[PDB]
Amino acid sequence: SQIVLPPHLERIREKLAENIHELWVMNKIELGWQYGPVRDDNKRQHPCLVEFSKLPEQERNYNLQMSLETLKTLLALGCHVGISDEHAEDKVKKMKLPKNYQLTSGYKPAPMDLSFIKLTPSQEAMVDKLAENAHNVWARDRIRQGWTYGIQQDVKNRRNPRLVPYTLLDDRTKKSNKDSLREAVRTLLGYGYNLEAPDQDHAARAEVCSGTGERFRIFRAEKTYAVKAGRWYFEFETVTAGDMRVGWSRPGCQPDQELGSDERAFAFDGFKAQRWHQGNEHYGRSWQAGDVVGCMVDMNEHTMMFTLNGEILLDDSGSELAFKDFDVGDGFIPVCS
Ligand SMILES: Nc1ncnc2c1ncn2[C@@H]1O[C@H](COP(=O)(O)OP(=O)(O)OP(=O)(O)O)[C@@H](O)[C@H]1O
Repeated sequence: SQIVLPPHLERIREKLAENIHELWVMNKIELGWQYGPVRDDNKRQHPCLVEFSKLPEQERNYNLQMSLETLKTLLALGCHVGISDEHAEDKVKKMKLPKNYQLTSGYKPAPMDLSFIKLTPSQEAMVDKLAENAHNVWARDRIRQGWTYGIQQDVKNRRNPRLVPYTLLDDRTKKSNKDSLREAVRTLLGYGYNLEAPDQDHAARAEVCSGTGERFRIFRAEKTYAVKAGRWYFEFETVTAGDMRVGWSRPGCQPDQELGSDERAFAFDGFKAQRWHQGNEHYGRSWQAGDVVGCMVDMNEHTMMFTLNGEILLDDSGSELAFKDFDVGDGFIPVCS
């Protein structure tokens, strides 16, 4: 709403409106519609074909204000647009189209050709957000109208399966509205209005949006199975690849604290290729999905070793010991976060 329209867009948006309307009825001509006083599309007749003046004026202002809304959305999404040259407005180049195949209205639709114009990948990402916003507008309007999502379409109960997020929308509708708004942007460029799409802004939510404040769950064996001497081994399998830590913990490990933050646990974070005990040090490489991590402790000479898919992991130096020396204490139990 707060978007203000620059004077040249104010000059140009009306002719964009009726030019894309003539285009738009050319699309329904491709679909096979013909002009008729009746509204029913099933009998192939629809009065949207004729020019804007003889169009139902409520459909006319609907099309006009949706054109303005689309260009204001272009403005609001941070995509600046300039004027290429006065030649783009001076020229009125036209494709020849047979009158019988064209509409009844005298004003002949076809704009400057699509082949001459080129659409950049940034420009296509732009019309992606345009289709997103158009779908949101349609959904919000029907929601104030009272319509509600339903798997089976029901006009009587105002239930429509198309009231879904655009990422979840059906590919047919996505491609249809994508191409319509794409061709609208194509005409915008054809009138010599080069819109400079801003570069994609790198924003990562980092998966942190977990349900409730629970950030990680720690799984450990019972404190009674603590080992105080000998050689021990167990395997940890990574179904996914992500923020996990595996290793050995003392009976006093706190469930709320992360493994390796304090002295109670000795862990290996392969997601960052990071070893953890009272801090983080670089050790080993990163795992992928399906990798099996072998955790070995020798509690006679107080060493710990890790293997990823069989090969022994190494720290920055050539040493194979994740933790070279540590006290016996109360023992160690397998643990994973
Ligand atoms: N004649 C038209 N006038 C205005 N918008 C139209 C017209 N035809 C299609 N649209 C737009 O394309 C969408 C496709 O609608 P659909 O294929 O169900 O046919 P429609 O009966 O013309 O639609 P609607 O009554 O919702 O405008 C519509 O929701 C609307 O946004």
